[PDB]
Amino acid sequence: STRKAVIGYYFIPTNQINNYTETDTSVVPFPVSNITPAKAKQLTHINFSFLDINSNLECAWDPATNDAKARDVVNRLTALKAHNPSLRIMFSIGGWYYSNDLGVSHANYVNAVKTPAARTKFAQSCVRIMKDYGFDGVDIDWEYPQAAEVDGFIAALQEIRTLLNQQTIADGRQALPYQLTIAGAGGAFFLSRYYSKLAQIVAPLDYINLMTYDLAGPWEKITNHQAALFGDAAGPTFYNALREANLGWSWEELTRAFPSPFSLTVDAAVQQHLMMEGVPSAKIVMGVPFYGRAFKGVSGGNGGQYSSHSTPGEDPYPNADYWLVGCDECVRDKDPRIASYRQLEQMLQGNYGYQRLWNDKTKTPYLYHAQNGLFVTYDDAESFKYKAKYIKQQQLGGVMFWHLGQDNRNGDLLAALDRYFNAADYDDSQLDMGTGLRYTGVGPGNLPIMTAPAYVPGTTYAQGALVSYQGYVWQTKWGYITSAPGSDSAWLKVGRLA
Ligand SMILES: C#CCO[C@@H]1[C@@H](C)[C@H](OC(=O)NCCNC(=N)NC(=O)NC)[C@@H](C)C(=O)O[C@H](CC)[C@@](C)(O)[C@@H]2OC(C)(C)O[C@H]([C@@H]2C)[C@H](C)C[C@@]1(C)O
Ligand SMILES: [Cl-]
Repeated sequence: STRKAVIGYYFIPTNQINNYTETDTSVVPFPVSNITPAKAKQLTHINFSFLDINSNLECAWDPATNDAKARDVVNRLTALKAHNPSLRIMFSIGGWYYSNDLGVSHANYVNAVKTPAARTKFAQSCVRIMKDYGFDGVDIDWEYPQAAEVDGFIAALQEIRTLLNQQTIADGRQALPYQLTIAGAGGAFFLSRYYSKLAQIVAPLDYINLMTYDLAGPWEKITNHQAALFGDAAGPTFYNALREANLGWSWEELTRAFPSPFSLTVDAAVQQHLMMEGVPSAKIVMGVPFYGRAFKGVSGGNGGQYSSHSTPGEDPYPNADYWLVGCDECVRDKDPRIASYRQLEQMLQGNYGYQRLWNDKTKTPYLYHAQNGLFVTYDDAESFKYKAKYIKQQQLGGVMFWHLGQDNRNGDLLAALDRYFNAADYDDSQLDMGTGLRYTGVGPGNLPIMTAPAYVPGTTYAQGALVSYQGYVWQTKWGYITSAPGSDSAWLKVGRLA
């Protein structure tokens, strides 16, 4: 029954706020008025982005922001709620630019969560901003707290939660209670910063919106799909950093949960969350990108997949060679490395030399430009069928995407997601999910259902024997074992009784 969340980022830069207008797309390419009533019904959340944490360690707009124009923009978004009583306008604190390890505001994030009093002041500023501008909830997109910061971050979220709950009571908003989300890591290297404390991070949240995209990029040496649903054995694999997380698990426990190397996929990130105890599937939201990543200097043979390449990683783009043929938005933005889905349709449709190819293991499309040696990894309405099917099958909370301004003009990507979850006449019972590589890790949070003969005292069990005892199915790690399962280190808990 429960409606899947559909969570769309709305991003607008400070200069566009300060010059806001709905009638000149050279000033504001994606005004609020582009979010029509029909789009509004298809969304459950819009994440307005981005606010920041200032040096006073409070949530704040960019100080260069014209406040009356900011209100007017936010008012336009909340007016959308008139077409859809389920819809929320969240706001988002952070983003890569403000909050990455080398970001301009980074130290503010670290300091805002550092002490009890700092957290109280920060938490209060969050709810005060929410109430003053008319937002429906708080999203945190710190990319990413690390190590020593994680306990502070967790405490900050717990405190925001309580303050949100007070506010919900004060405004009688039990029908649409104020909510708390974060944008979570969607790959294991960044996820490993807070993985051991994942249950604590998720507990105060309504959702954790996994950034299961940007899993490939110019910083990797080999081209790859940025959001492969499942793995391709011909593609690159990666060290599983999670096996070095401070978990206190045994060798066998670590090995069964964290195969290494592994395929960096959407399914991997999702399963890595489900493996942890106290992380419920309904709180897990799959991120998807409404943009492609482009690579140049690729050699042929497999459509530009898994190729070396010559794409600069530096920021800003180091020159004016805008080599993404047909991408007009790339010229406007002076960077050929990322193109909106909206632009990609146009590139494919014009005579620009791209073929649209399909990897049936990853269930994702890609563009290949054979003449110039270009490769583009992106998602479309077809890749979203498989992802939506996976969302229903794994009982996830829904879908998130970055970002709304990158859909095509008729918003076909958002309409597709809405249809795959909610349309009466859409049927995916026969959609084939393929033979791509699944992440097979098992941990305490996702033990499969199993049967086996009851454990018998006095019996000598060989290596690999399976018994049932006190709620679970257990496996001997070596032989010959006669101890009761769970009473020493010889037995591995591998499954649970119906
Ligand atoms: C959370 C995020 C991603 O931030 C984007 C920026 C940071 C954008 O990052 C992405 O779009 N990344 C895709 C993955 N998404 C995320 N990391 N996070 C995310 O989805 N959060 C929900 C990168 C590719 C970018 O365009 O950076 C340019 C220079 C390369 C940068 C940093 O100058 C910049 O340039 C513009 C295009 C003018 O945007 C601004 C920012 C100054 C804004 C502030 C950043 C933004 C929104 O474009
Ligand atoms: Cl609700």
